[PDB]
Amino acid sequence: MRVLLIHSDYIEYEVKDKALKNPEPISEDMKRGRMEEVLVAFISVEKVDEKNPEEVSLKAIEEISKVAEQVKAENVFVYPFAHLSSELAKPSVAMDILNRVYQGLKERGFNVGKAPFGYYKAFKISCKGHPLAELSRTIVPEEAR
Amino acid sequence: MRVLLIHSDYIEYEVKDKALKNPEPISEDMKRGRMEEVLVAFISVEKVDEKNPEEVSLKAIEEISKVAEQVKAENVFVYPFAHLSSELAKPSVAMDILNRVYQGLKERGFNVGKAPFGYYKAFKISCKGHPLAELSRTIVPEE
Ligand SMILES: C[C@@H](O)[C@H](N)C(=O)N[C@H]1[C@@H](O)[C@H](n2cnc3c(N)ncnc32)O[C@@H]1CO
Ligand SMILES: C[C@@H](O)[C@H](N)C(=O)N[C@H]1[C@@H](O)[C@H](n2cnc3c(N)ncnc32)O[C@@H]1CO
Repeated sequence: MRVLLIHSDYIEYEVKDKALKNPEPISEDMKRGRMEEVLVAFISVEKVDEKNPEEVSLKAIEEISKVAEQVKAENVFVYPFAHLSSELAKPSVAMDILNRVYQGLKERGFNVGKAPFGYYKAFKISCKGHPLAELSRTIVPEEAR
Repeated sequence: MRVLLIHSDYIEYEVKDKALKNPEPISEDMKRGRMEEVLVAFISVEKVDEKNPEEVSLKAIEEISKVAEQVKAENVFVYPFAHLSSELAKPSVAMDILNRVYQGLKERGFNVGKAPFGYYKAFKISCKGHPLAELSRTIVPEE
């Protein structure tokens, strides 16, 4: 799994078209979404992650949470961003892992938002540009490294 | 080298303060910048790139140019983005490679912009969200 964390003044997205044959079911009101003063977590679930979804998800939850604490971000946004990596996990597994991370961040106490899975999405972001406002994290099963 | 390509309506940046002891010298006008209808190339020069700056630079220019062609963009913006990777190349080397890529793209005939090297920078971007609007590239020179 590759994660790109961006501490932002806001994140806004717009669904444009389906990117998969069967994307995550959503309502019309979800075709556009937005969150303020947020740590945006762009995530690409990799093939290697398929070896242990739970382990990877738990590690992602920990790493994202640690950065949110550091920058004092009360809001976190899980953004499916497949093309952050070249070797992708199959969609069904990617969705599963992203759901687990969302659930975990929620359980940690953060106000969590997310963008629909399986779509081509336009987005607008404004990175605060502070010391820890741009960070990347590589998370893989312990057996895979 | 790790490259994140974002086809965008615009890219705007604001230099905060230096993030290294000796950043690229800049004039007041270079502290801010904007480009529209542009393929933004966020680049992190990796330690592995130090082995062959010329090779990695040439491949990067080729890959970026190919994507620009695919998305039909004429504007390209080189954005130093160290945090796309964990194993960073030495700054002197990073700056040289970013400049080589910047110039290589200009040589292809593109309208190219670049943000200053060595600073903490705030930025705003708006991704088109069409197919190929978001692509990444891992360029590693074996020789
Ligand atoms: C396309 C671009 O604008 C948009 N932002 C997009 O990336 N869409 C992805 C994710 O929503 C999801 N998806 C599929 N596989 C994965 C994966 N391995 N990891 C994360 N997401 C995935 O399905 C879409 C196509 O890959
Ligand atoms: C900080 C963040 O907001 C800003 N956007 C930033 O990344 N600033 C980087 C690059 O401009 C440059 N830099 C240093 N090493 C590298 C490298 N290996 N590759 C690319 N750039 C580098 O030096 C600055 C501090 O690392």
